[PDB]
Amino acid sequence: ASLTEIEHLVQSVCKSYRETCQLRLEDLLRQRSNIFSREEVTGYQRKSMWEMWERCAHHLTEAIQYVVEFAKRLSGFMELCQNDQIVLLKAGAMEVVLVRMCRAYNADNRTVFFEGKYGGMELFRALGCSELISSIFDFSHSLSALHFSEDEIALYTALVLINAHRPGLQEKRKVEQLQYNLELAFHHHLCKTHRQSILAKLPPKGKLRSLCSQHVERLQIFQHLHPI
Ligand SMILES: C[C@H](NS(=O)(=O)c1ccc(-c2sc(C(=O)NCC(C)(C)O)nc2C(=O)N2CCC(F)CC2)c(Cl)c1Cl)C(F)(F)F
Repeated sequence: ASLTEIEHLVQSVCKSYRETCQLRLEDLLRQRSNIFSREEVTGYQRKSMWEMWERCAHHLTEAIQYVVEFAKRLSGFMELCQNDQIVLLKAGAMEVVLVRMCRAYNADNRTVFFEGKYGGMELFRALGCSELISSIFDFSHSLSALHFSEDEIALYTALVLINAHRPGLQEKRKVEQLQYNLELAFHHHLCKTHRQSILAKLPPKGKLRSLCSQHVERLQIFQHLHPI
């Protein structure tokens, strides 16, 4: 409850994210001028749907690994038992990756950084999931409008994992104390930087929750599955 303890928690989380961000934000915004050509896009469209589900799955798997390298660098998440740890990632791991996607999204041209270059949503037409593709560009566009900073995404994605409202938690009371200590540090950082406005413009939890459930439902059929 100490001010020093709260600030030390903000600093800790912001660094655990700076070390497991997969890509440097200084480079994601520097690559936006590198858009796919009309020929390179046609290559991604003629590809078989199995070829695309296999590529994207390697991307999501790799991304979910960083979200784990990030979760481990939290002095408080490791204090949870083997079971509670698995619960929070199994439910939250993918949701955090979906939040981190707003970084690689270009709100101007409505493109996303996919494999070295930025490309529109018609680049993934081979999947046949015309509707699912939109829910990502939509969810990412709303977050890219807020101008999410690295520390805000780090603090936000941290509150998506540590959530005492996850089913099957053994040390549920211990998760609440951790969730509060993060919710408190999240408010404190928005005051230091005068960012109280974004609190009422974030995606209502459950939307991010239901959105993720819709993608796994489609994802499982082609590639499996849980995953670790
Ligand atoms: C059924 C699908 N959903 S999905 O299977 O569950 C799925 C699969 C992969 C990713 C991730 S994570 C991630 C990352 O952080 N770093 C890696 C980079 C890209 C920087 O090289 N990249 C990606 C990615 O390649 N794509 C492909 C284009 C999409 F438009 C956005 C996501 C995610 Cl977010 C999801 Cl949702 C879908 F997309 F069809 F709906």
